[PDB]
Amino acid sequence: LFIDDDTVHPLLGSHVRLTEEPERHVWQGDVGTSVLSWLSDHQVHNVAALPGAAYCEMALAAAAEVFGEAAEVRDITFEQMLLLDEQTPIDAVASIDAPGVVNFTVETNRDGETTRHATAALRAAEDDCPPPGYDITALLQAHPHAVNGTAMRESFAERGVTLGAAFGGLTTAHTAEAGAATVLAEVALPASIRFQQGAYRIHPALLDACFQSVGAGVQAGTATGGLLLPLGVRSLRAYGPTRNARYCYTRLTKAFNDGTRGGEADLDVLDQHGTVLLAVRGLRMGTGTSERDERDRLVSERLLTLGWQQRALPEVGDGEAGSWLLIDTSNAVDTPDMLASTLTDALKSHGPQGTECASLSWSVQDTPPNDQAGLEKLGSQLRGRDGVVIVYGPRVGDPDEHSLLAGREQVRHLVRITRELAEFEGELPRLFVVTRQAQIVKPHDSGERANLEQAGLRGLLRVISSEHPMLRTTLIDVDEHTDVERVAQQLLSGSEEDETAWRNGDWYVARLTPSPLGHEERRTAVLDPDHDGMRVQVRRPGDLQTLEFVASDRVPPGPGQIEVAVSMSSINFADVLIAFGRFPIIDDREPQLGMDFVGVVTAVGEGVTGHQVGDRVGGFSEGGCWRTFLTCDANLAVTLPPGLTDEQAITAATAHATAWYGLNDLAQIKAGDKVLIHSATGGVGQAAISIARAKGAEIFATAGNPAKRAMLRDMGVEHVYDSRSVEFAEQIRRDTDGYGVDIVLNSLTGAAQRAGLELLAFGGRFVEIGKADVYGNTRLGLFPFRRGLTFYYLDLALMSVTQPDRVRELLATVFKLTADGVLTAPQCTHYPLAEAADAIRAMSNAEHTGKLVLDVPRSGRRSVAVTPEQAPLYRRDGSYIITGGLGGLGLFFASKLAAAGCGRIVLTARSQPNPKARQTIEGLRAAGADIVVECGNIAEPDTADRLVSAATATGLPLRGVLHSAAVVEDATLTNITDELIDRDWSPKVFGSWNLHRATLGQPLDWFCLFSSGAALLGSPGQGAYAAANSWVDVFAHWRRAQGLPVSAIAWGAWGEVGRATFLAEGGEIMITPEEGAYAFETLVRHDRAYSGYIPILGAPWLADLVRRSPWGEMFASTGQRSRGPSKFRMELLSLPQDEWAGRLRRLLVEQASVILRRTIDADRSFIEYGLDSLGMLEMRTHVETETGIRLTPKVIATNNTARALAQYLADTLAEEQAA
Amino acid sequence: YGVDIVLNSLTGAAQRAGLELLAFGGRFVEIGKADVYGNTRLGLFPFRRGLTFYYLDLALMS
Repeated sequence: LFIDDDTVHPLLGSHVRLTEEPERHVWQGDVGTSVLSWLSDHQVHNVAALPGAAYCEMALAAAAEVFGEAAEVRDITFEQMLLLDEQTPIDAVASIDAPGVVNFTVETNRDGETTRHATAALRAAEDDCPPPGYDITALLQAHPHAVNGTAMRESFAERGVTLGAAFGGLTTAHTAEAGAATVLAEVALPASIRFQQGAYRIHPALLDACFQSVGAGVQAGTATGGLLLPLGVRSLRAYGPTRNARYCYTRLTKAFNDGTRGGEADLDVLDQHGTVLLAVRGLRMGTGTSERDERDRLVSERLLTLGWQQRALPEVGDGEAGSWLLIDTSNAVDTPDMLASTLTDALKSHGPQGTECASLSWSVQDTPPNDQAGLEKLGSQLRGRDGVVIVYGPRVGDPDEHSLLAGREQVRHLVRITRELAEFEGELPRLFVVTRQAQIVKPHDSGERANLEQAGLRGLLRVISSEHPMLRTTLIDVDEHTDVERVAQQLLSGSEEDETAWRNGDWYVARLTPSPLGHEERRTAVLDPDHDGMRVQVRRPGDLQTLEFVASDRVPPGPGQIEVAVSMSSINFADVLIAFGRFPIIDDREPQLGMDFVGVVTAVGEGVTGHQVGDRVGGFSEGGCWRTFLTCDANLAVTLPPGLTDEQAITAATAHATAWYGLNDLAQIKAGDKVLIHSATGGVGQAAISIARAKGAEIFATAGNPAKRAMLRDMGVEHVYDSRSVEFAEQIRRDTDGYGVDIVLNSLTGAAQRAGLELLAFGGRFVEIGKADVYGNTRLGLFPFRRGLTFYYLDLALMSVTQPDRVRELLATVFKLTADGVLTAPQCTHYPLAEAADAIRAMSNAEHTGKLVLDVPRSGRRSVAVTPEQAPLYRRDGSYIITGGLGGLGLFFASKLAAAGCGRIVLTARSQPNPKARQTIEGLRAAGADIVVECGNIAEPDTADRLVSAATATGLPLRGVLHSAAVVEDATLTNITDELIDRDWSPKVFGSWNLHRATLGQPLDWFCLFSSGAALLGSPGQGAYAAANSWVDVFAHWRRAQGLPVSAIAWGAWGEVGRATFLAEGGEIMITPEEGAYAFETLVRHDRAYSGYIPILGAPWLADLVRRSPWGEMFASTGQRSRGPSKFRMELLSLPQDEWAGRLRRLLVEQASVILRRTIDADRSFIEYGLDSLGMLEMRTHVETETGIRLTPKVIATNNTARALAQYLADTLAEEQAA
Repeated sequence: YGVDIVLNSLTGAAQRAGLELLAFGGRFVEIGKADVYGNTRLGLFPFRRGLTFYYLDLALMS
């Protein structure tokens, strides 16, 4: 036992006055957890990351260093936050840019690159007037109803970031009202850290705590979902050492018009009165990403879809001593129960011990006079004994009109059967329902004729078994390969799950799964490049393997715009940059693949001459040149001269164009002068070699590995060196008799190029293409310029954008110089366009030699192309119709379609719209969209015939269609009237099937329908609508197998605590149409058949959604746990008083062992173990926190033994409980 | 829009700011002396606009 033995600003780490031009202040330090162990508390997603407050103190300290006192920092903004390792290298620099103006940024170099994290201005000393003060007592009076600080800590922790312990303060959050725009809090550093106040202007923990005060907001529901992070503040005004800082005051400027965005609050601090030590202005707090990104994440996590899991029979043969009874309830078919008889034989025989299985058959209902027979035979008397099985036959059925009519009455007879079983009071064994190809299953074998009559049986099964937790129903799907013997073996036990299936010779299980949108599932179309607009693109930056084809759509020739079908295209060096996402994307140009093209004119504009349709033409264009059809300006393109083939033109021009430009216009080669080319093996290098050889000048060159240097000798150029090295310059010096070079073309960076300038002699000319060095601002030392140098940077794209005429003249010039043969093509290393990934590798990895060329097969072909997000959603040339559009969601859809300027909009209200709906429709009609109303009942087939004929008779083809019917009741199965069944089914089915058969010829770009979220389980009462909803999903599968697009969406409001959410926020939600409108727009561009757009994990509906069905794919908790008020005391008082002694004795022993760091004996004194006054204080404070008993040393002295102390505490608890 | 051509003899922040003032493809010609011998740490970043640099001395050219 011994001591461990373990002035500079901590975060800055060191200061240096780099007093060059411009003058720069530089700081270098470390902020890892090894030094700042306290900083480890600030962790988001259990990952230690410093808050943005850390930069603010860094900026304040830097400004104080450079600006002296009265320092201030303006418009600080945060980049991506820093992940705190044990040690982390952090660097900050402040530089003078204008007289009296200094800009300051921070960054962290890593693995040869760097990432900036905060930028701010250091202009300060604006005024001498101290900021005015204000009455703290008046604010405190005006702000009652303060919220406990630890509650805010829990709120932040559950939102993703836990603050640990070192981030104390913010004891209470005082507010004026429920809509108060200003709050204040009492803030102070923890005792363990309070000593650190002498090393900061503002302690980072205290500042972050002040930021945490914003979490109170106008309401506790401010930014109800997700976590917010600060993005910096407009201005920061430090005016006093916060050594004595006690309270902080805020002003929520209510920039959160949505209640979530920005915040833009102002923070002040004070002490005991209207002191103002630090002022914070315009805090970008309610932030984190774009609202579009927020909605994308919300719809990603708010969408659900059932999932099917293959597995062996889980509980096969585990049942024993049962007595089954199989009843066929589908004997309207001639022989449905023949397969069920084997199930009875397997159940009766394979079952161990005296296991048996009776067999029965019956029509589903046949006639009303033969009702209640099932109840008497099984449901009331012969059940109870272990085993009940219900079979509906191996029937398959083409969903025609006859099948639809049969299925409606079939589900009616289903509810008739189930009603009697529900009404029975006795216990019922778990049911075994048998159906063939009717359960909703994975797209595997999700074809045609899938017996939709039997498809809707799911929706009611978990309504009867929700009021009766017993008889837990399990769905099984039958097929020819299901091997019914195994099924009955599974039926012999009945494993606890709801849905099972058989799409091959193996067993399946089904449960709900989260539904994030996939990318390979996107809409496709078999397109012909001969006439269909097609383009290539990358799915995500940084992954070249994600190259994919996308329908580029036809592009008619605009004003003065030419249209060209590509014959060939090349690969620019910038392509790999955009391919890997490291392209200089700052300019927000969103570049694509291809700056160059060659081909034949497809179409001609009106403001264009010279060029004409059919001309051989090549040129440069943006928007990506790797597309079948392209429309751009004529001046960007030049007619190919005769003899000059497109193949040679595309592979030679661009590199030759750049080289000739640099060597003829920027520099001017004088025959015999000395020029050097970096990486001559490159296409541009070969082009420059050709230009120089044409110009008859002395040539030096360099390249990579000796293989890349071999062809250089093969083309017969001397002075060949290794580009990867830097010693080439002095080698040239001695190889040029000490005299330097005249012109130099560089593709290198860093020390390589600066040596190049050092090699330049007198009137040297320097031309650079390297994107990296110029964009990195790693400025070259300009001392060698004294020789009289000229520096040029070249970007053909920039000139093309700004001076199309000049680049056009250059292209014509190089075309002529290639036609006459004075210029040689670099290489003909062609590669397939569809396999451009390996070309990207070859250029990026540079393992290849020479110029890489393409091959463009997509002149005319046939393949499936993934449609983009540009896919048609609104069309002037399109008719649209909605059923139930008078509903709020339908009203929003109509409003957005009219605002979008769609062609025609038809509506149906199942007899006629209500007067208010008619008034809203006529008000919206002034927008010009053809809004028309169709009468009749969707349940009537001729009404749908009208919807396909007369609605189309408005004058446009019908493309967008949707159905939006719904039920308005949640009564249990016993109360269901046939009127409700008819109104739920007949409109739905007579819309779906009739519009499917009656709209085949129409373009029909999309088709969607509404659904209920509980359709997988049924509402506690509603079973009929759930059954109806769990019928369209298979119908969607059936229609997709047919081919036409179809989709379905379940609808659910924002009931995270039920109805109380809306009453707490706005009282009225109409099932969240605003976010649904976004999803509806996305869902139009989606082909997924069915999905549940329902909130999850937040609603009380989660509890039943995870226990009603014993299945689970998402954990029903986020790991956040609450703490009971005096946890041990309540559970202790639950026990009888005699137990209390030992029960609290165990806790006393644990606490004493924690304090003393050693084991103890309850009957022995703490003093003999080493307890002291500090230990006594610790133990009594813990006791107060747990049992709230004022333990005092004289009590401790009398009860120095843990047993006696526990007995005294038990007696005290008994006395106070008696009181 | 900025300027197209700059003939500069100033030093330090003056030329630095003026160099930014150049428009796309601008021409910068330098005639002063202090900066070139001072190895001034200017900013290579604005060269994105396709700038061109020229250091001038009649004596050396002669």
